[PDB]
Amino acid sequence: MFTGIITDIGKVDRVKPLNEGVLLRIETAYDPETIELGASIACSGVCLTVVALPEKGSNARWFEVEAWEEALRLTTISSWQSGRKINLERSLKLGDEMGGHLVFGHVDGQAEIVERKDEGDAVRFTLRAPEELAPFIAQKGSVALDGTSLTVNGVNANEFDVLLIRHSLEVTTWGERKAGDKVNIEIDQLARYAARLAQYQKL
Amino acid sequence: MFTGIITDIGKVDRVKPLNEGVLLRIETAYDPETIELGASIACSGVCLTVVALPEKGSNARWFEVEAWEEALRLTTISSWQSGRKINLERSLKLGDEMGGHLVFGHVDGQAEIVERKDEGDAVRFTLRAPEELAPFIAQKGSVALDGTSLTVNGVNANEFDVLLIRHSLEVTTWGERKAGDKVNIEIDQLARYAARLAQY
Amino acid sequence: MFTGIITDIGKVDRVKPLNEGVLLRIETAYDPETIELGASIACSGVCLTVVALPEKGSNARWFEVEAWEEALRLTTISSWQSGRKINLERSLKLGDEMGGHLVFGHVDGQAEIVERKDEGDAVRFTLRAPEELAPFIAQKGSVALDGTSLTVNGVNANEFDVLLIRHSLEVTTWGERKAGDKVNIEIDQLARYAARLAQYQK
Ligand SMILES: Cc1cc2nc3c(=O)[nH]c(=O)nc-3n(C[C@H](O)[C@H](O)[C@H](O)CO)c2cc1C
Repeated sequence: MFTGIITDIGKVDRVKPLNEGVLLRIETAYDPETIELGASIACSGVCLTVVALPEKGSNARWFEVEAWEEALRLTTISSWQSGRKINLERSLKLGDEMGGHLVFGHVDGQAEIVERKDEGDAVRFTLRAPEELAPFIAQKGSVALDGTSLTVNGVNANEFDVLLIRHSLEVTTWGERKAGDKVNIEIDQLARYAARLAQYQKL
Repeated sequence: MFTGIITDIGKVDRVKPLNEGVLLRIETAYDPETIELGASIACSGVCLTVVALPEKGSNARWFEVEAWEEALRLTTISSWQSGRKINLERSLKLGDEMGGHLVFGHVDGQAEIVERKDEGDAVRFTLRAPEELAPFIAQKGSVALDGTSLTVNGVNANEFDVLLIRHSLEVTTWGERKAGDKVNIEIDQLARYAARLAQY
Repeated sequence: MFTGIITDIGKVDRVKPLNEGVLLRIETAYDPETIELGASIACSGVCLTVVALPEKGSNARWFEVEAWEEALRLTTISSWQSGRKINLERSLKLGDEMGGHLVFGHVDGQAEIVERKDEGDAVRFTLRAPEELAPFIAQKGSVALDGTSLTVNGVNANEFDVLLIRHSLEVTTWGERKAGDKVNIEIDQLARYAARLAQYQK
């Protein structure tokens, strides 16, 4: 489980294609001693498993994950090249504060940024979700974009607004995010329980 | 996310103006040592991000958050001045229970208290919410008013009642809350997903 | 509490009737020196208290738990016989990593397996859920079945699908599980929250 609070910005060192997927090495600020093989780290909102870590005793700070078929088709990862900075988040450990909402790291699809507007030291992004995701995005509800849990500030059909506070613009990749950029989108899982109940009551 | 149960009354120390925003220093009973930079704290129902804490070796207990367009546009933070007592609540920890009402800190706007009647050891508050929020106010449904999970009692269009017990009046800012005041309103997160799903 | 990642398959050594409950002795691969008295162990999704251990200097490697009327009514324990293999998990201490989802070990009812279709090294399980639980079993949501953390891949009426990977079948009792079997179900926090708010409509 995650919460959508980014704790580090990582850089992609290597991109190596494999069967069904790709292999990624990500330079990080995390201490690799605190990471075990087969742990989950959300990379730009995508739950990925650690497969390789630095030789123990080493000081180098990176980890390796594999992306697969479902990941490459749905997510932004297929466009990821060396030098790309991404949002990172470690899994919630028992007792950790759940700052945003319940983010699972399972990306539904991709949303395009159509407008970027400055709001002083804050920035307001406007995005188009794919039609199939629109019903699950509500005003003053939650969403997970690039692994960042955000408040939906206004919605018109499949288009919606988010405001990115100054702190987040500093500690996340959203500072370099510009109009025309495609981000990973994870709708609030709490919405699927609203759909389920309604669909169950229609039978 | 939060449970909507207030665990301290903070006090606004300073309001320093920013570029389309304001910096807030909030005096609290919380131990700063237990607050991580970037943490979320529900300040009177508004979920804000901690950006600064006191220096090491300082014997003060405060935190700093920044409020921007949406927070100022919609919440009571627009009127916040030094000396103002506010409700505080920490984020919910993984392993704790989500008993009855989840508060996410996404406030829709301001409700206005229009009447304050005493009822024994308790006080009944009659409130009036913005037009758009009337359909969400369903009798006996939960709502977050100044970050306090309260059951909506009697309801007349956009008018509704909440009942606050003696203990609630002592540990929250509701005890000092008088007729005419503005409170933050957060509608149930699950209810808003339902109505959005309904408009299809 | 627990995560739904099963660390051992245990075998029920013997079933002893108590005055209003049952005493169970469970054989385990867990190191006897690590199991304290009064500890919590999730037995096929049911959080039970360790009540008895072997004597001082004993070689035996078992522990004992006691199940009560609440568990015997709700859980699969009432049918557990000697030699039954059950899923085991140790309790999480504060600060522990969590590779599944939050599991309290408090089951809500029993789910009935209705299908077992192979998908190569993965196996798809279709299950029938109680009426009270069915409206709060959502697609892509989390669930605990026999104490194992699983994701609901498809939901239709009172029947839902979960997928089990080759490793999960090798290390949990799902490798022996088949059509007709009753399993222990605990819905996750969000499902419980939605359920808490639906039952509140009275
Ligand atoms: C985890 C989280 C942190 C937030 N932090 C801030 C913040 O630091 N400043 C701010 O103006 N708004 C913030 N918001 C949005 C704010 O709560 C919202 O605009 C108001 O509650 C009005 O709905 C945050 C929202 C979430 C979900």
